[PDB]
Amino acid sequence: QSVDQLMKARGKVYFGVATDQNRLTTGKNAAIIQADFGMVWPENSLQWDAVEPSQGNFNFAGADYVVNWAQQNGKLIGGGMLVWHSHLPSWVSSITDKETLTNVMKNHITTLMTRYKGKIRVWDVVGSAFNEDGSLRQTVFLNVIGEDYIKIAFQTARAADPNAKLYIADSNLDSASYPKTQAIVNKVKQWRAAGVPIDGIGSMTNLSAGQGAGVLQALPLLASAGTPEVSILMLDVAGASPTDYVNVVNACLNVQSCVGITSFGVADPDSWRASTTPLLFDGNFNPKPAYNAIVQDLQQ
Ligand SMILES: O=[N+]([O-])c1ccc2nn[nH]c2c1
Repeated sequence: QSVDQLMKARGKVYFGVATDQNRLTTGKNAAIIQADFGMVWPENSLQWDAVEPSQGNFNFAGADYVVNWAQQNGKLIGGGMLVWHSHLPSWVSSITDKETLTNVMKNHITTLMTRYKGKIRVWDVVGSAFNEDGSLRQTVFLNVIGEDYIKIAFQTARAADPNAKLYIADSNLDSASYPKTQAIVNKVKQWRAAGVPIDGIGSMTNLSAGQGAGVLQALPLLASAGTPEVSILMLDVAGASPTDYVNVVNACLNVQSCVGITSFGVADPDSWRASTTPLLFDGNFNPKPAYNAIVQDLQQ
């Protein structure tokens, strides 16, 4: 059974997964994605340090591979992260001049989005803009451009490809009690009212065991920011308890604006934290209990 087809049967858009050439050409990743997932994301090959490792010298080979694979297999595509402090090459990090960085940032966004114009359902435009306490993270972008970097990034993105849904993404939004959760809500409300085209909030959902239950209330909170969409991104759960996974799926089912869920990867060995067995397929590419439990939940 296909979690993507069951999500669609329940009125959602997709169940997605992150991938890259190195996965698609190995194991059972491609076969599982074909059968079970309706949306793919280049895991790493659109991140700034991969795709623009020296300024204005882009390397699209890896991203092209995923985009072409997706098209050939009838999958939706997400891309990102366009602006993300933690995946920057050093040439970006060292810039101290506002106009310089603004133009670099605009060029980076426009170049990526125009290359695939019309093909991409979602771009994750800005990631990790908030500190844990809800303040804006003092990244090179905030420090050199100011808070306007958000507006500039999103307006640039909307100009580059108005067909795409534009998302802000952040982590540790998995509890309604966390200050970061409300902070992103109220800033997104403020920004959208000021004309910033933020179509979605994507919750990068990297959970420890037992944290799924929190998402049942965090996601409705996120949805209160009034974006047209919300989503679950980069989903993984240490231990991969069915209880945690079903909770995350149910949170999305319970939120009308939640269009879908993207898993961080297919099989545990390829996780960023493989030893925590946090994904839905084991290293033999067999579905784990949590995969079966999500299927069964969506069927009922
Ligand atoms: O949801 N995802 O797994 C995922 C992976 C990489 C990305 N980069 N930008 N957005 C992403 C989403």
